[PDB]
Amino acid sequence: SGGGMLTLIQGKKIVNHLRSRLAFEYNGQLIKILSKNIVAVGSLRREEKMLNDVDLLIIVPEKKLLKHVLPNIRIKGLSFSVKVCGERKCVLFIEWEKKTYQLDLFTALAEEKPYAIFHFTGPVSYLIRIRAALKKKNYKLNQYGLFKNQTLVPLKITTEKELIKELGFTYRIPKKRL
Amino acid sequence: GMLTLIQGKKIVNHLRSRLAFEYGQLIKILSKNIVAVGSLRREEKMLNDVDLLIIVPEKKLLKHVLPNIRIKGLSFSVKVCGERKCVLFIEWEKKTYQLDLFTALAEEKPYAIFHFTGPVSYLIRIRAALKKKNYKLNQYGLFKNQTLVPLKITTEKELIKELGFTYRIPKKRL
DNA sequence: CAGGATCCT
DNA sequence: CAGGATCCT
Ligand SMILES: Nc1nc2c(ncn2[C@H]2C[C@H](O)[C@@H](COP(=O)(O)OP(=O)(O)OP(=O)(O)O)O2)c(=O)[nH]1
Ligand SMILES: Nc1nc2c(ncn2[C@H]2C[C@H](O)[C@@H](COP(=O)(O)OP(=O)(O)OP(=O)(O)O)O2)c(=O)[nH]1
Ligand SMILES: [Mn+2]
Ligand SMILES: [Mn+2]
Repeated sequence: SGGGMLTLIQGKKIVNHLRSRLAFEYNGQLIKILSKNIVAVGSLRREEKMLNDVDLLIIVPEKKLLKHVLPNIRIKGLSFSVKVCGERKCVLFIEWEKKTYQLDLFTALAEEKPYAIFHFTGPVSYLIRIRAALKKKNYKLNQYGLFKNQTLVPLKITTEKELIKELGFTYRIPKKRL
Repeated sequence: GMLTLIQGKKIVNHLRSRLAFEYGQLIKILSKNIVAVGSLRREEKMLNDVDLLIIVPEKKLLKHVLPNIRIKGLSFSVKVCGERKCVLFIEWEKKTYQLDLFTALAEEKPYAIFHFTGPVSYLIRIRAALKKKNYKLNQYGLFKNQTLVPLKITTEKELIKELGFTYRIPKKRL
């Protein structure tokens, strides 16, 4: 909200800096968050020229760690403060090159990954259309899975691309989703 | 600000004839559709606020009742306001007090009254007991496997006894 | 469309 | 225990 606007390139340099610097405390132990479990989402992934904030999705190996990842987040040698922080969303105000920016951290479990990536990539208008179409065929789609009568629909997929095509829609790269 | 029980009762009495909503038309809220709930109904000597449940004749009016609430002969402001809860800061005498307005549909009335009467500790026990027999109780109804359990009850007393619990007057619930 | 964190009810 | 309003995501 109050955070400064970033250029796409500014955002990419922040993500790159953070890729090696995130960690969390787990019952005392300090566990590094692997760069490969950090997916850049939001307008940055859609490669928009200006961004209101930086959105990172964190992929967590086991459900037991959800309690601990965002609520005990750490960033090596970066000045920041917490706006709000639960298990699924944490909003930080970070200091970067003498400016204050909003950094949004989200968590997905490994089995949720492609649904999460699809959700947090957006844009909002695109997701409303996609979900409404699935709603007319009696499905509910969210960031956790595809559902039918409050029951998980177990799709045999791994990637976002595979998800979208399994949902019965045309795949477009993030940049071309409107 | 904190109220005595009697202060609270005089506020409710004043408001009983003064609530209305728009909606183009201005519709009076009947005193008989206004139930005092919360610690006032439990007759606690001191209260943190005044809680009133408003009973709505039809579901189509939910959109309009609290979101277009009006009070004749009173100065106030809205804190927050949705279809189910509206919180007002009212001027009474020479003081500011919190007034909480809740809505229940007619078919929900006894569930709402039971919920908003409390106290919280009592409701947690009651609901946990029903949870062990696979029911869910809330302010809207009694449910089983995401299906409304159609008890044909009218009053709160009838509800509690139908739920299989001992009826106690609000003052003695704990 | 769908859901999350906060601070309540 | 179970859920609501606000302002986000
Ligand atoms: N389903 C759904 N998802 C949303 C909604 N708002 C945001 N999201 C998801 C998709 C977004 O790409 C992601 C990040 O939200 P942001 O508000 O940061 O928007 P985005 O990053 O797209 O642009 P911006 O930060 O404004 O440059 O969260 C919503 O109303 N519904
Ligand atoms: N199920 C449930 N009901 C609640 C909860 N908190 C409040 N309520 C309901 C029952 C309460 O009697 C009613 C009014 O809440 P209040 O916070 O105003 O407490 P109460 O009025 O009993 O005392 P006070 O207002 O503090 O004098 O709302 C809760 O956590 N769970
Ligand atoms: Mn963003
Ligand atoms: Mn109260």
